[PDB]
Amino acid sequence: LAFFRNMYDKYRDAFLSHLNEYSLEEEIKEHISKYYKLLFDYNCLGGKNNRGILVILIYEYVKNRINSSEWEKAACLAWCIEILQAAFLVADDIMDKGEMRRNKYCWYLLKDVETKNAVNDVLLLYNSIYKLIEIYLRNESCYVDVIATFRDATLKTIIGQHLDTNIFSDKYSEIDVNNINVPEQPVIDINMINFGVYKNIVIHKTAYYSFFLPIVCGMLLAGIAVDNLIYKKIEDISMLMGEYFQIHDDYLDIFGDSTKTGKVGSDIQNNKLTWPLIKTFELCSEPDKIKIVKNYGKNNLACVKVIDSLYEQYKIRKHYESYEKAQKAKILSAINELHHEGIEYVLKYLLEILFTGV
Amino acid sequence: FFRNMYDKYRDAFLSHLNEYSLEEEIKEHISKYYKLLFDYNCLGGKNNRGILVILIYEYVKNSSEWEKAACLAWCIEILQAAFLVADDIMDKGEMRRNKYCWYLLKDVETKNAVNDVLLLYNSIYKLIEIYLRNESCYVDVIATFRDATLKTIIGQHLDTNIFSDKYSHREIDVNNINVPEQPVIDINMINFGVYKNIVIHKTAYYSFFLPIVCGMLLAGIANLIYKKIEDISMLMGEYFQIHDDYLDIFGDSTKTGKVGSDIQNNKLTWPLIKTFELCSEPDKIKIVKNYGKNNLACVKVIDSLYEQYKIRKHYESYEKAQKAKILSAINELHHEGIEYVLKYLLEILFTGV
Ligand SMILES: O=P(O)(O)C(O)(Cn1ccnc1)P(=O)(O)O
Ligand SMILES: O=P(O)(O)C(O)(Cn1ccnc1)P(=O)(O)O
Ligand SMILES: C=C(C)CCOP(=O)(O)OP(=O)(O)O
Ligand SMILES: C=C(C)CCOP(=O)(O)OP(=O)(O)O
Ligand SMILES: [Mg+2]
Ligand SMILES: [Mg+2]
Ligand SMILES: [Mg+2]
Ligand SMILES: [Mg+2]
Ligand SMILES: [Mg+2]
Ligand SMILES: [Mg+2]
Repeated sequence: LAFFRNMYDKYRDAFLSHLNEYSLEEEIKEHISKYYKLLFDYNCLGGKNNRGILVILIYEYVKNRINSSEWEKAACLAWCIEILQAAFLVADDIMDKGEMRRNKYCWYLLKDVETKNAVNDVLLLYNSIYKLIEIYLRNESCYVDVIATFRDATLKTIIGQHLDTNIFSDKYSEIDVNNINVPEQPVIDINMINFGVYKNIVIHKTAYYSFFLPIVCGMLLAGIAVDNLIYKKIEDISMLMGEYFQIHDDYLDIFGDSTKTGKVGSDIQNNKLTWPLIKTFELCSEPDKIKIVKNYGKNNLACVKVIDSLYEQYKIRKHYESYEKAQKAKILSAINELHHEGIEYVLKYLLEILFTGV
Repeated sequence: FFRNMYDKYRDAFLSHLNEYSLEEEIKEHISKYYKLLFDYNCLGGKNNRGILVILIYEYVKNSSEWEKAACLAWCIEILQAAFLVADDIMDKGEMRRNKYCWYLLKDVETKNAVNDVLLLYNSIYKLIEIYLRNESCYVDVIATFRDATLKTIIGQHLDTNIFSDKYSHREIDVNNINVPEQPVIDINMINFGVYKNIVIHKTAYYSFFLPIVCGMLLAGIANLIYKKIEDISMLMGEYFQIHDDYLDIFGDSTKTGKVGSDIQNNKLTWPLIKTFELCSEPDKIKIVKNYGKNNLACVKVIDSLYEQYKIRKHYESYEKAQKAKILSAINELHHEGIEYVLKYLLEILFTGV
């Protein structure tokens, strides 16, 4: 764990090093190294580090101890999930018109960067992962399985980000290849406001890259055979934990303190299908439905305020806290079926520090 | 038969998505969206890169072997697609292959397009796994796509930032979200050394080195010929990009499929550098004053300078001398089969087929 924290530089600088081998003029090489050193630092640091720490812990509690060449490979994988997070979050804030990420301006918003650099930079962060895994793990037998898990995790996430972004779109509620002029007015689709659709999305956008991937990396490296039925159990727990983590997130979009969360709430105005939106539709009077249809998805104070107060009226904070309690018990029940005492402690521990880090 | 086989790889990938734990109506929605993403962006081009895989493979060496080569061939066409979607966002593109750029469609927008670039990119590796996973060259193939992709990313970064304030002692300003940069050229960067740097990275690696290498690995070449091919590919990428820069100024968008944008986007182009080489100090001053401005009278001045200094002429002469340098490099390959394909690629490069 202190190996992880202290070895950020190592992996950052191993990748910067690879590009310094490019056939470029020395001045150009210097400019690239400055730009890219910032892109990693700005975008990979400042968070809780829960995914990376998970890789480290799973790895340790699966093995009976671990040399520093072994740690160097696990912390590699751990940082690569933290680079994956970076890439995803850079793109998310473009998609969601983010203002603040980890208490600092979103990367795409910087005048030195903009959306043109940010898009190129997502691709860079994402490909650095695979270069770093080649550097530290090409000779391991889990090597192909590790790179497969990253790419399949990433594909699931890309699908869920697509659904998060289009579930209410006109495309769905034939795509028009002739319209570049007539913008679509954000409206909610009431046929999509149920927990079934919500789960399809949050499992895909959150659960795979955030829980499944880092646990599987820890296990693949520690050497659990890919045909072991523990991986399926692990997948089922990841889905429970993923939906749990994402609901807490949706909850913070309205109830959090932007100085503590490090980001600014935007789901109402960005027309998202969130747990609060679904719970309220489940509970609210028929005229309040007409009221959510009218006011949701509008970057307008009085419109957002209507929604906030319907969430105040329908006691969404209380319904959340009773979801947290019921879902946590559900996760713990599944963890207790794992028949691996090492992984169980880790996942119990994770579940405690999930919202805070540590 | 290259193009016959397109649906096979697209639908193989769409089948992969269809296995996701998603409600049936949602799977239907995603099949429609993604089929269009692939059809819209993979189809319509010269397919030079895919064809080059196929041909290199044939000339280094049954229908199951062709299933693997066409797979790689279509994966480079998918990478072309990913890079172009991203490039048209970055370059404020208007048309690509005589249709509106994907990012502009009201049903897509930049928010979708950014995600879709990653979808396209990642689709490649799933396809190579489906078709080549038990090939001994599997890991070498995925490493080649990956490294050529890193190279292209760096090159696109340089193309997009070479004249920028951050490069012109001081740091990226992490507190500036409000004061937009006023684009201006950096005269210190207007040289062919810097231009070859950008151009081998953003074009030559994925456009030449990658398709040729794909066919050579699969045909089973383990070998100092790889460095000779690298060197030719760089020669070819430069030649090809200089042609592209040429078309940006002198082309017809109904024939190029795309609307020229380099002057207003502040690109370090071959016509820029060739003009800077040959012009007077007061035209240098005109260039500084007018380049990188999305303004008619400004692009007009630059365009007028390109007429005045006979850039069309200088390009025709460049094309002649550089084709000759590529053929001289090709003749040093001492591989009859690869040599034939490259000579022929060189003949069809600007037109296709
Ligand atoms: O709410 P999102 O899904 O946009 C978010 O959680 C990011 N994200 C992206 C994928 N999964 C989660 P963030 O609120 O941090 O902006
Ligand atoms: O001039 P570009 O680099 O933008 C281009 O050639 C595309 N491209 C992208 C990378 N290398 C070349 P296009 O003129 O097609 O928009
Ligand atoms: C994936 C979700 C739900 C939000 C971002 O995740 P984290 O809260 O784990 O982000 P950092 O700790 O990395 O800032
Ligand atoms: C790498 C360059 C110069 C961009 C255009 O590529 P092509 O001219 O190969 O484009 P398509 O045939 O794929 O349309
Ligand atoms: Mg977001
Ligand atoms: Mg989002
Ligand atoms: Mg959120
Ligand atoms: Mg470009
Ligand atoms: Mg372009
Ligand atoms: Mg061009």
